[PDB]
Amino acid sequence: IKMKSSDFLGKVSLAFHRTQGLMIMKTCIEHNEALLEEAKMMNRLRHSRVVKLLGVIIEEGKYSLVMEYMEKGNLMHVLKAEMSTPLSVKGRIILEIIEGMAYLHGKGVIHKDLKPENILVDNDFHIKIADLGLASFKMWSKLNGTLYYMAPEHLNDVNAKPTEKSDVYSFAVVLWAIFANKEPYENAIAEQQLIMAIKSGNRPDVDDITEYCPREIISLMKLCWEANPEARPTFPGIEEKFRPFYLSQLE
Amino acid sequence: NVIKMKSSDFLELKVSLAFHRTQGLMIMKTVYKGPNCIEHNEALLEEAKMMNRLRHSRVVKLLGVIIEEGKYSLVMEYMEKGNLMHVLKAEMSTPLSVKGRIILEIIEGMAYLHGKGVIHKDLKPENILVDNDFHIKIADLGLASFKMWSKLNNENELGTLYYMAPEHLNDVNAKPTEKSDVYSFAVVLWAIFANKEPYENAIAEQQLIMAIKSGNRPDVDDITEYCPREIISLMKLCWEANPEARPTFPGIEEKFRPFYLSQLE
Ligand SMILES: C[C@H](NC(=O)C1(F)CCN(C(=O)c2cc(-c3cnn(C)c3)ccc2F)CC1)c1c(F)cccc1Cl
Ligand SMILES: C[C@H](NC(=O)C1(F)CCN(C(=O)c2cc(-c3cnn(C)c3)ccc2F)CC1)c1c(F)cccc1Cl
Repeated sequence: IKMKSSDFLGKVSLAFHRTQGLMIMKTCIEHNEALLEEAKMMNRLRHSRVVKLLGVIIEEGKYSLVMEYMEKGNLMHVLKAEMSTPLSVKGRIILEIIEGMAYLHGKGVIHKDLKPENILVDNDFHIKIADLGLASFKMWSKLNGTLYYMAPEHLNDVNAKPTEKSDVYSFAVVLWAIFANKEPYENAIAEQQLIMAIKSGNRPDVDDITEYCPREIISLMKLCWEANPEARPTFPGIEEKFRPFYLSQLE
Repeated sequence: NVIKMKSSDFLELKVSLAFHRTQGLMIMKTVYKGPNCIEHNEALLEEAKMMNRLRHSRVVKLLGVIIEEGKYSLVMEYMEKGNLMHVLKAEMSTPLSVKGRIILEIIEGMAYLHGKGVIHKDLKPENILVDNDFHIKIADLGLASFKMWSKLNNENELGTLYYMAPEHLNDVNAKPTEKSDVYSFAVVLWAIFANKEPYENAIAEQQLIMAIKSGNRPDVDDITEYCPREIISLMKLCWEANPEARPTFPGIEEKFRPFYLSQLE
C-alpha cells in the first residue's frame, strides 16, 4: 500500500491516518524500484504473531515505513513495569513467540536479531515479532546490550551465514529475560571479555532468576543455548513439547 | 518425521481405535485388505511423508503408516471428543466463548493449509476434530488430498453436499479453489450456531442442489441461540455466490481475531 504524507496529520513518530487511525511511522530516484519490491517482501509475511507493514511512503526526500501501533511497547518495557506480569501471561508470551518464529522459519525467513526490543506487545498482552533494525532488508537498512541474544557462532565472525539455529539461541536468552525481568550479564567487566566468555560456554546466570520458573522452561533454555547449533531444537520441535506443557500447567 | 509402524506394535468405530505398545492410544484407518501390490509401496510412503509436512497445532497429525503385505493402514492421533457436529449436538452445552475460539482455530488451521498451497476440498464438521479441552484440529478423513492412498482405497476386501460451494454442485469436472473452502467455512459457522445440519426441510437432492445453485442458503432465522450480528455478516459474505467476492482466510482472521478478543473471550 503506497501511502502519502498528506494522509497523516531516521525518527519514529506516532501518526494519525485520515481513514485508518493510529499507526507508528519510521521515516535517490534509482533505489525507489528496489525499495518498493523490498517492502512487498515485508508485506507477504502475514500472521497474528508477526507485525504488519501497513504501508510505505516513497516521496521526494522522504522514505518512510508505517506499521501497526502496539500499545504496550517492547517486551523488556512490559517486563520492567511495576505491575508484574503473571506466570500464565509469561507462558502465553512464550507460546506466541514460538508460533511467530515457526511461521517465519516456515516461510524460509531467518530473523537474525531476535531480542526483547523486537517482541512488541499489545494492550491485551499479546505479542508480535518485528524486525525493527531492518536485519532482513538490505536497501532500507542501507538508507538508514545489542549482543546478549546473539548465538556464539556470530560473535567475532561476521561472515558466517545465519541459520534457524541462530534464532533458537536468541529465543533461549529471551526465555531467561522473561523470567529474570532484566537483561543478562550485569556483572560482566568488558564487552570483548564477555564475547570470549560467551564463545567459550558462558551463559546467563540461571540462579539470578528469583521468581518461580518451572523446571521445563529451565531445561528448554539450556537446550536452546547449546554451543553446537545442531544440538539446538527447531521451532516446530519446541512447539510440540511446549504447547501441551503450557495447556496443562500454565493456562 | 513419519514412522513406518508395524501391525505387531498394536495390541471397529475400517476405522479402529488402536493402542501402540510404547506410544498409547491412536486411531487407525486400514485402507486396503487384499492381494499384494509391492510396486506402489514407494509412492504410498513418500505421499505419506509429504502430507506429514503439514504440521500445525490446528491440523491433525499422521503419526504413522503400515505398509505390509496385503495390509495398508494410516495411523493418526486420537481426538477425545470426536467431530464438531457430535460436540455441538451433545447435551452439555457449549458457551459462546468456546464457540468463538473454535471459529478462530478453524480460521488458523485453514490459513495454515492455504499458506502451504493446500486446498482442503471437503471442509465440513466431520473433518473438524475436537480434544478434551475443546481445542480443534482440521483433518482430511476421506483422503481428498492423498491421490495414491485414495486410489488404493478404490482398487480390495474393504460425501455430504451441504458444505460444498454451488459452483461444484452438478459440475463433475469441478475445479476447487481456496474460495471453495471459504464457502464451506460459511456453512460451518451456521452449523456452529444452529447446533445442527442445515436444510432440514429439503425433500430431494436435486431440489436442494438446484435451490442452492439459485442462491438458497442455510436458514439464518433458524438460529435460535444468540449469534452476534458480525458472525451473521461473516457467514453471508463467506457464502456469496461469486467466489471472487468471498474473502480469504487471512482476510477473515484479521477481522475475526480482534472481534473475538474484545467481545467473545
Ligand atoms: C513481517 C515482519 N516485518 C516487520 O517487522 C516490519 F515490516 C519491518 C519494517 N518496519 C519498520 O522498519 C518500522 C520500524 C519502526 C520502529 C519503531 N521503533 N523503532 C526503533 C523502529 C516503526 C515503523 C516501521 F514501519 C515495520 C515492521 C518481519 C520481516 F519482514 C522480516 C523478518 C522478521 C519480521 Cl518479524
Ligand atoms: C495434515 C492433514 N492430514 C490428515 O488429515 C490425515 F493425515 C489424513 C490421512 N488420515 C486418515 O486417512 C485417517 C482417517 C481416519 C478416520 C477416522 N474416522 N474416519 C471416518 C476416518 C482414521 C485414521 C487415519 F489415519 C490421517 C489424517 C491434512 C492433509 F494431509 C491434507 C489436507 C488437509 C489436512 Cl487437515
